[PDB]
Amino acid sequence: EIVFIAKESDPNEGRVAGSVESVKKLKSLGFDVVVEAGAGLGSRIPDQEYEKAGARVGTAADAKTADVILKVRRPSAQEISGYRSGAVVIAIMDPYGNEEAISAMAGAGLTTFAMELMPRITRAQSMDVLSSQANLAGYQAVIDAAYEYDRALPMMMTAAGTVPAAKIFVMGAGVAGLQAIATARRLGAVVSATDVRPAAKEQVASLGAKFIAVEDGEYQVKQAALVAEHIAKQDIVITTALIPGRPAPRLVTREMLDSMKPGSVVVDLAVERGGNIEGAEAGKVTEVGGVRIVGHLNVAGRIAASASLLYAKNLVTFLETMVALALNMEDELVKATALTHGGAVV
Amino acid sequence: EIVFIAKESDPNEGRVAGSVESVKKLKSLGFDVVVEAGAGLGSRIPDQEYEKAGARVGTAADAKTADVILKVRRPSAQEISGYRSGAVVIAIMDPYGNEEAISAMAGAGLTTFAMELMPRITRAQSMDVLSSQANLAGYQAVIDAAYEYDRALPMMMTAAGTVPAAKIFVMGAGVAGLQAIATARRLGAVVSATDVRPAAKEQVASLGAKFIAAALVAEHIAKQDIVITTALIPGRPAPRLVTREMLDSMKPGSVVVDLAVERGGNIEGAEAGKVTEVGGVRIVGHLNVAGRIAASASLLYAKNLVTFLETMVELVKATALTHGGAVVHPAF
Repeated sequence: EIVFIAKESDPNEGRVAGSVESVKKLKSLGFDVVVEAGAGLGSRIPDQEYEKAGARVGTAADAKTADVILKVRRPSAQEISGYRSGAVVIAIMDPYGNEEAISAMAGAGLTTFAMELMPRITRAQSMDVLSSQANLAGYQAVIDAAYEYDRALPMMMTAAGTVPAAKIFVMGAGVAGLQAIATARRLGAVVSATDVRPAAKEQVASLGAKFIAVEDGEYQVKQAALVAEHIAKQDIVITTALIPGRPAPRLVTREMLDSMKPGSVVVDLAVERGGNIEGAEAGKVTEVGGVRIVGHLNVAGRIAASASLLYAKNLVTFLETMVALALNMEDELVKATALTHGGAVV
Repeated sequence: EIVFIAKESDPNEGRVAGSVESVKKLKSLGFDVVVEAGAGLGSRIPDQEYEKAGARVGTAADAKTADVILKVRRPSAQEISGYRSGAVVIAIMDPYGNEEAISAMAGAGLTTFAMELMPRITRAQSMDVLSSQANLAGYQAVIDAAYEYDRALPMMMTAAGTVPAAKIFVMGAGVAGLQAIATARRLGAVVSATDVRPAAKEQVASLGAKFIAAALVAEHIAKQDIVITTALIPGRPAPRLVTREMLDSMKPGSVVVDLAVERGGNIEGAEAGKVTEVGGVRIVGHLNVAGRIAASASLLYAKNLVTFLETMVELVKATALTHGGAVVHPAF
């Protein structure tokens, strides 16, 4: 059985479905492992490192002989033509409003699994793509901020005086938010955070950060006011509330932005879903009132090497649950992520 | 007496010689201050914040009313033609290789001082521009290295396994290098450094980084993800510390940062003002590095300048460049 690892075609996609270890992992499972020419490039795995990992190098043509396509993003309209009927395609399918494409893939007689649909119970954490990528985006968000910021993050004492620690504020205390807070905290920032779940307070606090909340519809109104107040005083803001499937909540308005001093910087990790931040533009850094608005696409892909490292691990751990290959549509993981099969949308 | 704070005219200069605090100090030392409209822009100081500090906003045509021009970069021929004979001009003059400009300034009858010429004496720490800028540059270096690198710098542990800590080697353990080390350490990298001064091994160990002490070097680099070079000697070419060959041996995707690129660079293949990619190795050669955190850089520089100006109300001998219509600095 042959696993094809595809080169991603999206100009914004530097990640890849296979790693060196992941590929060794695939070999152990008994697979013949093909890698499309140049697939690990954007992710800094040259094809010789794959060959050393057990895989042979191939091209788009071999994809039509694969029993499994491993991939990052949903096959585009011009790629699924290149797979065989009955082929298994595993990727971040982003199915949500993409039923035409889903139908397409059914039409091509493909069996597809959407990794975002992975059950997020603690027993399956090793296959959770949303988390693994979000963990990296949170880190990247602090790097990107510190980059767009015209001041240093740490406080610094020098002969010529002392430059103050930046005040960094993170909204949303999930995977991404935690990591952002931690990355901020090590760079020495004064770090505060907020989350709609008061259970997040415990975790935020344990990172040495300050949970921002009115302590007691009613609350919501007076919360909004504490935040608008806290925000004006901040140097950097990082929103992490990307809800999958859903529109991104507006957490920050032009009006709250407008309260911040010039030179402050904000990162919108939810820009591809509408944005947490009102003035955010997909794949752009815009400035407004001396405030930088950072809305990069595919943030985890900004450290593609690391992202691919983790993602490839997710893929193969999931795949193993299906192994030779014994495809079982009633299986619990399969039933949860299986998106099309046998020419049908399931 | 009147102090003019110039808007920098150089496309790659977002620093300014006057800050809100520094303008307060200037007024307190007996100086009325005129800021050129837009001067604090790149440094996140709106005209209005300058006024609120006691400065009058003006425009270039106003420079001639000043007895003291405070500045970041050396005056252009055009700019100097707009100052009054007799005015003092303090800036990072970059005299080396620009002695015609120095002469131009003498001819214009200016009294010019080059901040970079400050004696590295304990007494003048609070006015050392090289030191204040280098400290920020050292920090900025690691931020940029993190930006171009395709991996995280800290070892992170995820449900999906753990990403390793990047390995970073800082060459030159001076002001820049030390800060670079500290910042790499913060971000939880595996840090190492080298320097010819064996006294630097102390300081480096103390930041929790391993000190390394030509064959050994090429070998050690081959094992690094990230290398930073900070060996900048002012007025002199920069030492080659890393060759094309030492670089041919680095893992694809490794990134190197050359802080000395403005003098030929420490790293063979460095290109000033560019990030170049060869062999899958990125060579980061930005200019005016400290100016990549302008606001914070101007904060320190502006204070250097006022502090220095105060004394003139030894250092003058070492920094004085032109006066009374002549080039007076012995080194020129």
